[PDB]
Amino acid sequence: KLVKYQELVKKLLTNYASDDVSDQDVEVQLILDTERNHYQWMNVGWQGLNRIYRCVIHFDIKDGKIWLQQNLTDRNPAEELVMMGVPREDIVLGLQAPYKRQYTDYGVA
Amino acid sequence: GMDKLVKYQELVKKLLTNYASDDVSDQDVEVQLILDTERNHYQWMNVGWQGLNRIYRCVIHFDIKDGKIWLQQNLTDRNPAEELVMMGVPREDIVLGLQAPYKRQYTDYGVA
Ligand SMILES: [Cl-]
Ligand SMILES: [Cl-]
Ligand SMILES: [Cl-]
Ligand SMILES: [Cl-]
Repeated sequence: KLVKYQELVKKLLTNYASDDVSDQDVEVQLILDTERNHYQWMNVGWQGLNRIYRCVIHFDIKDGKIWLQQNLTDRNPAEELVMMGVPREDIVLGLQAPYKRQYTDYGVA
Repeated sequence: GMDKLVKYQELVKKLLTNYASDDVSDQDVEVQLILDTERNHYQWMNVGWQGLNRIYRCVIHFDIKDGKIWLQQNLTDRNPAEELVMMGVPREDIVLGLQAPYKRQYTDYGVA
């Protein structure tokens, strides 16, 4: 499932990054590391004297599962992946405390 | 050109790998080396849990944009910009992205 899950995570993150309307002073970054399987959508820049430096969504792929590590949106990218064909057991909520995961409807490592 | 881009890619990856191999984090915290050589984004992050406390932080981040190395984040008490210089990177080809735009032309380094 590695190639399949790489393609799905890349597609979702690309959708979000391509739809991000941050102004000219904030760079929208898409970060795809296919060797260590770390995938991110970032905002990096400035609004006046305020530093904007934030990962909006982060997914890893580790041992056959997709790990959601960060979600700053009001949306549910884990369910979006499900809606796109990833079974819930193959999603790990990394951004949730480990002890909770076996009681969630998603997977464990 | 291309020799200069690859030079800078290698130097950034070597420094970050250097930085990350000195990590002191717990076994419950991963050290992530996030290296995108197609889009030229390079990070060292710590990702995990300390008890019920979420660890999610980028210790250093470099981009390479139009052939210049941008330092975007540095939570260490090291000076990665100076290290790159000591490694052969011209000052003028380093941009302090972590400094406000208006200041960059007045730093020791460079601008876009
Ligand atoms: Cl900027
Ligand atoms: Cl890694
Ligand atoms: Cl951070
Ligand atoms: Cl600049």
